[PDB]
Amino acid sequence: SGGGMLTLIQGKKIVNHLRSRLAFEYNGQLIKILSKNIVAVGSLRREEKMLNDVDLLIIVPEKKLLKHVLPNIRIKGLSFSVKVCGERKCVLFIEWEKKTYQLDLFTALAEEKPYAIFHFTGPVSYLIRIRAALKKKNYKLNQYGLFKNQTLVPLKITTEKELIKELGFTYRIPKKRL
Amino acid sequence: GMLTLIQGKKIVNHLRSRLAFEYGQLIKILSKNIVAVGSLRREEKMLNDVDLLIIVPEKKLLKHVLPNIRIKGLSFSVKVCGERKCVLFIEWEKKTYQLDLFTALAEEKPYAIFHFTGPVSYLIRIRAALKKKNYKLNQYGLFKNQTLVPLKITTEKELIKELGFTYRIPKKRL
DNA sequence: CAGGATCCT
DNA sequence: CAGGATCCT
Ligand SMILES: Nc1nc2c(ncn2[C@H]2C[C@H](O)[C@@H](COP(=O)(O)OP(=O)(O)OP(=O)(O)O)O2)c(=O)[nH]1
Ligand SMILES: Nc1nc2c(ncn2[C@H]2C[C@H](O)[C@@H](COP(=O)(O)OP(=O)(O)OP(=O)(O)O)O2)c(=O)[nH]1
Ligand SMILES: [Mn+2]
Ligand SMILES: [Mn+2]
Repeated sequence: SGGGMLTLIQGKKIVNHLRSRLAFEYNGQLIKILSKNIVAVGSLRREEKMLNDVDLLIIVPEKKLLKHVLPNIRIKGLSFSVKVCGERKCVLFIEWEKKTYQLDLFTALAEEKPYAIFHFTGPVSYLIRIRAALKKKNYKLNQYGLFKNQTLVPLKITTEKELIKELGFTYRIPKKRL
Repeated sequence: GMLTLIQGKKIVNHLRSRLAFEYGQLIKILSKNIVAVGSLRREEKMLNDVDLLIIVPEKKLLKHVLPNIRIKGLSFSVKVCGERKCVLFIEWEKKTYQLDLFTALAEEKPYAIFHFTGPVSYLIRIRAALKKKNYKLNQYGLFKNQTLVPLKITTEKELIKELGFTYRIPKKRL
């Protein structure tokens, strides 16, 4: 909200800096968050020229760690403060090159990954259309899975691309989703 | 600000004839559709606020009742306001007090009254007991496997006894 | 469309 | 225990 606007390139340099610097405390132990479990989402992934904030999705190996990842987040040698922080969303105000920016951290479990990536990539208008179409065929789609009568629909997929095509829609790269 | 029980009762009495909503038309809220709930109904000597449940004749009016609430002969402001809860800061005498307005549909009335009467500790026990027999109780109804359990009850007393619990007057619930 | 964190009810 | 309003995501 109050955070400064970033250029796409500014955002990419922040993500790159953070890729090696995130960690969390787990019952005392300090566990590094692997760069490969950090997916850049939001307008940055859609490669928009200006961004209101930086959105990172964190992929967590086991459900037991959800309690601990965002609520005990750490960033090596970066000045920041917490706006709000639960298990699924944490909003930080970070200091970067003498400016204050909003950094949004989200968590997905490994089995949720492609649904999460699809959700947090957006844009909002695109997701409303996609979900409404699935709603007319009696499905509910969210960031956790595809559902039918409050029951998980177990799709045999791994990637976002595979998800979208399994949902019965045309795949477009993030940049071309409107 | 904190109220005595009697202060609270005089506020409710004043408001009983003064609530209305728009909606183009201005519709009076009947005193008989206004139930005092919360610690006032439990007759606690001191209260943190005044809680009133408003009973709505039809579901189509939910959109309009609290979101277009009006009070004749009173100065106030809205804190927050949705279809189910509206919180007002009212001027009474020479003081500011919190007034909480809740809505229940007619078919929900006894569930709402039971919920908003409390106290919280009592409701947690009651609901946990029903949870062990696979029911869910809330302010809207009694449910089983995401299906409304159609008890044909009218009053709160009838509800509690139908739920299989001992009826106690609000003052003695704990 | 769908859901999350906060601070309540 | 179970859920609501606000302002986000
Ligand atoms: N389903 C759904 N998802 C949303 C909604 N708002 C945001 N999201 C998801 C998709 C977004 O790409 C992601 C990040 O939200 P942001 O508000 O940061 O928007 P985005 O990053 O797209 O642009 P911006 O930060 O404004 O440059 O969260 C919503 O109303 N519904
Ligand atoms: N199920 C449930 N009901 C609640 C909860 N908190 C409040 N309520 C309901 C029952 C309460 O009697 C009613 C009014 O809440 P209040 O916070 O105003 O407490 P109460 O009025 O009993 O005392 P006070 O207002 O503090 O004098 O709302 C809760 O956590 N769970
Ligand atoms: Mn963003
Ligand atoms: Mn109260």
